[PDB]
Amino acid sequence: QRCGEQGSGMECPNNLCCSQYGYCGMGGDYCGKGCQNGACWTSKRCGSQAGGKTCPNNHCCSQYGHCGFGAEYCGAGCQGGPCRADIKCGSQAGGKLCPNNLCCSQWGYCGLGSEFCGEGCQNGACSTDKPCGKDAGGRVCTNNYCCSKWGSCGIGPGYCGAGCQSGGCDG
Amino acid sequence: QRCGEQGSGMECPNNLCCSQYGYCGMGGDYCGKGCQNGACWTSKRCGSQAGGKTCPNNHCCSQYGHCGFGAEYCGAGCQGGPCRADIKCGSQAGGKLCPNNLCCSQWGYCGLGSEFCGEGCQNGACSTDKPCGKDAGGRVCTNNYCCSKWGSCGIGPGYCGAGCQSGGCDG
Repeated sequence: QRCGEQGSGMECPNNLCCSQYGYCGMGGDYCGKGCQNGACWTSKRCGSQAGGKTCPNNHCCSQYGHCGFGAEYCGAGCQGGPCRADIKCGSQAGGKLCPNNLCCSQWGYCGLGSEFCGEGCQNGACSTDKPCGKDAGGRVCTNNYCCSKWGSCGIGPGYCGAGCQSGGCDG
Repeated sequence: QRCGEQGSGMECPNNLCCSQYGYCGMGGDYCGKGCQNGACWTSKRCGSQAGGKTCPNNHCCSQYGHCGFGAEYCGAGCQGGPCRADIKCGSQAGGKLCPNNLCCSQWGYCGLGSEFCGEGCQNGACSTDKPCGKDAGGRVCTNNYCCSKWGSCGIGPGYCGAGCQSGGCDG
């Protein structure tokens, strides 16, 4: 129930700001100076201007490299987040991965829901529990997700811990 | 560190799924059954179909009342989240409030960033910090935000507790 660095990357609900001390609220003491995520008064930098840093809380990254929502951010020139333009991925886009663990459809576009994560999903958080490892032809997961001992892809201690076969295995 | 019920509605970074037990990760153990938020494999219900409920993690709510991203969610029929169509608010939309604490610009659209939260911001997370309470004509905050004893609007103990003049106080 702590956010930001104090809460392991955790984000507040409904865009509430995470203060510099790692708590959630709204007002000058949270969204003001040292705001870590949420609706920070000084918008976070992103995109090419911030070395490819993503926006927290699924915010759109404008082309000036600033995080937010609305036409200025999600519209023309949007570099990441729920951009109003469709975002290509997968074989159709040279094996590109969707950002923010979004699922790449079979048709080559980024989204979340059964239409993207279901049948034919190419990468990201696909619902298809595709088996990996020594039991499944040696195949490794997408998105450097850990292939667990029992041959399923994921992230977390169960996948990346003891018996992790490939992926972002803990060392 | 904990997410969901266990971390008071807290959300995981990069659409990781909050498992039924309050931990963040990816894979059937987090995204499957009991997933509280994030890229859940069975998408949350939202909108008119689900009692006016919003999507976690700023996901769009489709016309059919399910949460996600991509054209089918954020495009036509979107009833919530960062829809591709501009959402109206303020004196133009009969004093409506933007969803998920977004700022209603003075031009009557919902967004986040200086264009929306700066001068003219009507409601939501405005950076302007207009004083409220006894000090400030008796002006009350927008969004049932707590007006603190020092005449600032916000959400959290310093705002909503002792000497909270108006808004969702605790006293």
